[PDB]
Amino acid sequence: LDFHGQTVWVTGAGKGIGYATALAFVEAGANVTGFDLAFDGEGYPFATEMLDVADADQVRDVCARLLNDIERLDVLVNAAGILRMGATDQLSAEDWQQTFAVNVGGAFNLFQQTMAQFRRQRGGAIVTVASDAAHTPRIGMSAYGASKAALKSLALTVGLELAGSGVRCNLVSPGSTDTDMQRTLEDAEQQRIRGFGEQFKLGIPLGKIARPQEIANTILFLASSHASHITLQDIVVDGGSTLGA
Ligand SMILES: NC(=O)c1ccc[n+]([C@@H]2O[C@H](COP(=O)([O-])OP(=O)(O)OC[C@H]3O[C@@H](n4cnc5c(N)ncnc54)[C@H](O)[C@@H]3O)[C@@H](O)[C@H]2O)c1
Repeated sequence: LDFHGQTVWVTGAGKGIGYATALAFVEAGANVTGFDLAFDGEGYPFATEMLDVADADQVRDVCARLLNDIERLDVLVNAAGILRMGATDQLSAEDWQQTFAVNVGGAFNLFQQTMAQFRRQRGGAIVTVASDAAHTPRIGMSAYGASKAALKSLALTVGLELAGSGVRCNLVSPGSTDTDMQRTLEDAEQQRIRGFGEQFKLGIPLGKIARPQEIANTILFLASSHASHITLQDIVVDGGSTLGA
């Protein structure tokens, strides 16, 4: 998959799946800009922009400055997200509000500031990282899953709005992936693969959890010309755990 001479923006690029994705686009030849609240690495193989995607004002300013200098935004990837766990009636009011401000509002803010660019240029691809928790209820993750189901719906309607401009808009829904967000919760991995029948959580038929590169490669496929007739789709990347749900 050859992205030479394409401008690619990736949110959540300071680490994890967002980092892996931005690096994969660099490895594919793209001119990559990463966006994140914090870049704690000593060096990044791409341009980096400090941005709190939940802050509508900050997103308008950064997008306006950058969009001045580029003719074309070839790929937007929304991968910024936070995970706040809890029984629904124990989750704090801050955890609720921040979950939705970031996981839905972030993409909303980026969409509000980039859709005109996508309409003007007449093409491009958007890939949004949802989650398997948007596909199946998960004990402890009611808010997280709800925010990711709202993100998915928003991205699909934005895809429908932009389809007349030739823009393709798709999603990837990872299952458990080896990143910082997952390590916070070391037999945990084998037990995830096995499942928790007591929590109605299916094991992983493929017998392993995901690598961030395995999510990245799916994003690149959907962003690429190989997927030139794919839009409004959501690929679950989870070793079969949701059984196709
Ligand atoms: N790891 C998994 O198992 C898993 C499963 C399903 C979905 N996801 C999703 O994948 C995406 C990336 O997750 P990860 O596992 O790499 O998490 P991570 O914590 O390793 O990295 C996520 C990045 O997003 C950034 N971010 C958070 N809030 C932000 C904000 N307001 N503005 C800008 N950047 C912000 C963080 O600073 C961080 O750099 C998220 O949407 C997450 O929900 C991960």
